[PDB]
Amino acid sequence: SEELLDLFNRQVTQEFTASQVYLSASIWFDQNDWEGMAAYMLAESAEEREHGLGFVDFANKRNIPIELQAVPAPVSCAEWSSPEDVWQSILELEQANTRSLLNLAEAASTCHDFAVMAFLNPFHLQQVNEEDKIGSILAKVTDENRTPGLLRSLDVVSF
Amino acid sequence: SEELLDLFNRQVTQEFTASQVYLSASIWFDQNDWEGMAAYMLAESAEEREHGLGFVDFANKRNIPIELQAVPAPVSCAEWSSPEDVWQSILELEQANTRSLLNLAEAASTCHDFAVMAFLNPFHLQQVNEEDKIGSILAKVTDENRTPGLLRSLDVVS
Amino acid sequence: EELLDLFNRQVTQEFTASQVYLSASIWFDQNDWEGMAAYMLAESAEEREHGLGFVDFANKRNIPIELQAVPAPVSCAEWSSPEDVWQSILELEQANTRSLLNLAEAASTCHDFAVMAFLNPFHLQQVNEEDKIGSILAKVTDENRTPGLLRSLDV
Amino acid sequence: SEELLDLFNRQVTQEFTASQVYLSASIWFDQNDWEGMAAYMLAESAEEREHGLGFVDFANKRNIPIELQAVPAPVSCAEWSSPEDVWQSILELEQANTRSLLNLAEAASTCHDFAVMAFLNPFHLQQVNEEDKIGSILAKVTDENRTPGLLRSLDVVS
Amino acid sequence: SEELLDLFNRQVTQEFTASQVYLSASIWFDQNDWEGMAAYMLAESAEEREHGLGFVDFANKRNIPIELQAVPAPVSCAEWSSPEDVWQSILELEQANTRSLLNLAEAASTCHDFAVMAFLNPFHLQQVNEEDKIGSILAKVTDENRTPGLLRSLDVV
Amino acid sequence: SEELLDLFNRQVTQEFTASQVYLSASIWFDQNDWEGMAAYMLAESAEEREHGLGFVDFANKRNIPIELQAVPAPVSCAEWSSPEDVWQSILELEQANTRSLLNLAEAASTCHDFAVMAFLNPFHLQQVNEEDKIGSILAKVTDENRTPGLLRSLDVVS
Ligand SMILES: [Zn+2]
Ligand SMILES: [Zn+2]
Ligand SMILES: [Zn+2]
Ligand SMILES: [Zn+2]
Ligand SMILES: [Zn+2]
Ligand SMILES: [Zn+2]
Ligand SMILES: [Zn+2]
Ligand SMILES: [Zn+2]
Ligand SMILES: [Zn+2]
Ligand SMILES: [Zn+2]
Ligand SMILES: [Zn+2]
Ligand SMILES: [Zn+2]
Ligand SMILES: [Zn+2]
Ligand SMILES: [Zn+2]
Ligand SMILES: [Zn+2]
Ligand SMILES: [Zn+2]
Ligand SMILES: [Zn+2]
Ligand SMILES: [Zn+2]
Ligand SMILES: [Zn+2]
Ligand SMILES: [Zn+2]
Ligand SMILES: [Zn+2]
Repeated sequence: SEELLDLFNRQVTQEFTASQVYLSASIWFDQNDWEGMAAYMLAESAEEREHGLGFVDFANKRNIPIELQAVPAPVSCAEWSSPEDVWQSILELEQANTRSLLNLAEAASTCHDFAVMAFLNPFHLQQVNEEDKIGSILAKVTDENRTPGLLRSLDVVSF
Repeated sequence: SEELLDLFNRQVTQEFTASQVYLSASIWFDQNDWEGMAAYMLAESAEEREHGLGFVDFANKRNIPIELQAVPAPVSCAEWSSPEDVWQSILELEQANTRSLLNLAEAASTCHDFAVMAFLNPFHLQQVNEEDKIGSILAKVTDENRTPGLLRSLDVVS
Repeated sequence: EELLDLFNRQVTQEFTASQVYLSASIWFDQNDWEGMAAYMLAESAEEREHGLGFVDFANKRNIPIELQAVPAPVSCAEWSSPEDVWQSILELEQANTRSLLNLAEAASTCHDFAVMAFLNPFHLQQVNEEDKIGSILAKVTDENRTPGLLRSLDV
Repeated sequence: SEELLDLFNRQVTQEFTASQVYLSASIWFDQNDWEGMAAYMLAESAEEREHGLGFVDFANKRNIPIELQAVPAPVSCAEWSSPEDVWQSILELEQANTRSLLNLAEAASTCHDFAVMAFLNPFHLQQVNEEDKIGSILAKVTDENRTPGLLRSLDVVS
Repeated sequence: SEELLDLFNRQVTQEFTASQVYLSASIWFDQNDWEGMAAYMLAESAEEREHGLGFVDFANKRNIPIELQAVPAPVSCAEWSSPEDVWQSILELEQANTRSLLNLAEAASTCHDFAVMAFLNPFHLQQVNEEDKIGSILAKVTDENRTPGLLRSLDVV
Repeated sequence: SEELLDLFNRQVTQEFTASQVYLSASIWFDQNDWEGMAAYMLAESAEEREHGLGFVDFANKRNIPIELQAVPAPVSCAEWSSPEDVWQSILELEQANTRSLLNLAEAASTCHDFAVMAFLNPFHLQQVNEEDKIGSILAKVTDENRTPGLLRSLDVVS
């Protein structure tokens, strides 16, 4: 059925888009001397690409034809002015990855596609851990940034 | 030297664009049961991604501002009907990557940007190896494909 | 020949920079920034190795070297905080980058491909050092906004 | 003496001429994307040069004056249009290296030069092994080349 | 251009010519019982051949057509009489090959051939180290040969 | 007090001055193809700089203000024309540095500065060893330089 095929392709695009947006965050961090937060975003960019590639591989195995779409330019970088803005956009990015996965799971449930649902399970649990972790980092950032220089003092350690 | 900063940015785009094209080739091979050619392309896709990241890292160190551009949808895949069409497209892709590196070096030379020229030196030599390698694979593919089934034999001898 | 002049001058620049890093190490130590002082001391040794590297290449290439005086560092009398020191160190490295580029430009006019090849790893090294220094100065300047917080990070 | 000193010098030229012909073959193979055959010819070029050096070293010990001659430009490479042509020329090169050693041994025998004859023994036996190996490769080449693409699938293997 | 391709092809001939001239030096040293110097020249003959093979390999990768030329017979050897004569010819051989590399780089530079320039960099630096090493052996040889027999000491390396 | 703190400050200049003059000797030897003597001088150059840095470190610890002075250009190198000239200058350099440490210890002695005197003890014993070592190399050099070529054939050994 075509909607499942459509949503499956859209997931690939969403993971590669997340990959670029994480890469954009690394660059912002780096240009602004937050080497540790830049390292973390770089590692996450590589991880989102791996998610994308796992969907491509599953799709190839299951005969779901994939046609790669444009990966848009990240644009939030234009307006980030502190680490708190960057981490807030990364949280929103991950909340969007979770919504597209839940959409995909909903369509497969409708279609009684037990294999796609089994395939998605570890991704549902990984988004739980990912949102939890970003939420935690954002809480620390917005707390420590209430004292000048304190946040920097902790890029240096943690990350 | 706005020209240099522009060519440096576009170089990131070209490496990430090549990564996507290699990924599209890996998908087309996979869908047509060329698993060995698919893993080869998938490896090259990750490697093009690493090149781009290496440009980004250098640009960050040298205060060359990077803004990531869209990576366009690959479109050669619509038209491939055999492994030879894919490998031909990958050859032309690398020849465009080579051209683009050489343009960027020309711009660096003109600016006397010696750091940029030194940074590019190993990429120039890498392109020489990459085109040679593809050229040789395309020669073998084009020869073996003259007998039905024989090319299939050598996907597996990989 | 401007190329020989400049090559012999690069030796002096490296040893000059070695002494400026040693001066920074002294100011840090005297003001109880041991971490920062350790760091400048290791960079002082490193500049000296760059100078020895130019002397060795020149000897091999028959570029006559005559050692000049190594000028006294002048910036230390003015430094009042770690920000002043790291700022002067950034300028010192910028000056050295400029001087390696002018050397490479003379070598390029003369078609001296060997000297150009010899300089390549130095050009790339300067890019990494200016980046590292810029990044440390950024942290210093941010952390110094809260009394005593910078100390937390030397240590 | 005379005849023996001249032939011993000529043998040095012959080994190094052979080294260069093998190198010409490696280049032709490489330019036409036969990497495995190319590697084999490169490995043989180095080994011919070693034979050459072995003669020089023996001559030096036995006070035979060596004057190094021009090593001629390889010319068969102008004519090669497939792998079979290259292997054929290599087989004929080795049959002439064999002739040259046998002629040397002949002059040594006449002069009753037992040390020279002892020195050449392993080379005569090595020529037997070389002509046999090349004959056998040329047989396989000319058999595989009867199906388009098949030869290529076996540069890749062997 | 014609020129850059002619020069690359010739550079192979240059490295193989240097290989034979080092072989000719080893032979002269061996015939004159300078075993240590003979072994040095023999190892340098192999290395020049490796340089030539390095150019051939690059040329194949880069589609620069190579046709091997004759490697001329070594000439200096007929007139060497003492180790100083040999070392001086070897220095001159190395100086010539440095000029031949700089001329190739210049041709590559005119054509904006960045790949050939990059490929050449380690060879330019290698020449600097070779000329230096030979110049220094030659200074020692011409100093020790002032006392009869003493230079036999350099040889027992 | 003033005189002691000044002499301590200027001991740093004397060590760094000695470092540069060793470096200059290493350059003269290298330029004249005495690589063995050049390596020896280079290593002593690094050692004189470590002695300087030992003074700086102790001064930092004992709150003796250090103001780094110009390190003078070495000038003996303009008149050196044989290895014996270089080694004789190096000997005078070390005798000068010994006198310079003894004066420092004498000022510390008048000041009852037991810490400085303890700090200096191993430097005094090091100067003894260095003078003896250089005296000994100089005697060998002067003796061997009586026969042309002979000194050369001992840079090579050592
Ligand atoms: Zn960075
Ligand atoms: Zn993650
Ligand atoms: Zn994901
Ligand atoms: Zn994610
Ligand atoms: Zn598959
Ligand atoms: Zn690759
Ligand atoms: Zn690339
Ligand atoms: Zn590529
Ligand atoms: Zn201290
Ligand atoms: Zn430096
Ligand atoms: Zn530096
Ligand atoms: Zn090849
Ligand atoms: Zn063989
Ligand atoms: Zn042979
Ligand atoms: Zn043979
Ligand atoms: Zn011998
Ligand atoms: Zn060479
Ligand atoms: Zn050479
Ligand atoms: Zn030297
Ligand atoms: Zn000392
Ligand atoms: Zn001393």
